[PDB]
Amino acid sequence: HMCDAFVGTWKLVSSENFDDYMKEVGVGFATRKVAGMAKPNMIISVNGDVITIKSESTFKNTEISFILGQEFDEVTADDRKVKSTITLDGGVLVHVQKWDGKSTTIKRKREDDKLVVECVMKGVTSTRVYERA
Ligand SMILES: CCCCCC[C@@H]1C(=O)Nc2ccc(Br)cc2[C@H]1C(=O)O
Ligand SMILES: [Br-]
Repeated sequence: HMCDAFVGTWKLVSSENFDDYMKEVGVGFATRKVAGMAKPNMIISVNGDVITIKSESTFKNTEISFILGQEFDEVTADDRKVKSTITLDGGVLVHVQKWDGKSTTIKRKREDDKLVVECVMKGVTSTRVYERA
């Protein structure tokens, strides 16, 4: 019942500073432009201890499945090969990606009727707001 309030189908409704976040992570120009235009649907489900998060857009369809606290391999939408760990911290899903000596954190939280995604790399934050589809 750990993630019940996250489960469902969510659609992107607003983005701020995402291009700059992608620049900080190292995403190249053409990927940034195409990715920045996307309006993904995020589909979150839980089966037992396994959480699955899908992102589906004209840019890319991605999928991760994981157990909280248990590291896994992820290929990101921009094709980084990262080691990821997702935990729950005070009701916030905290997703840390490590690659090439670098780190970025993506936080997902329920706030009112929204699911708010905060992507942070060094001093650059991007906020992406999703609502139920
Ligand atoms: C090239 C983009 C790399 C960073 C993606 C970060 C976030 C994510 O975790 N998944 C995802 C996948 C595709 C696109 Br476009 C945007 C997102 C973001 C979000 O949920 O809105
Ligand atoms: Br996307």
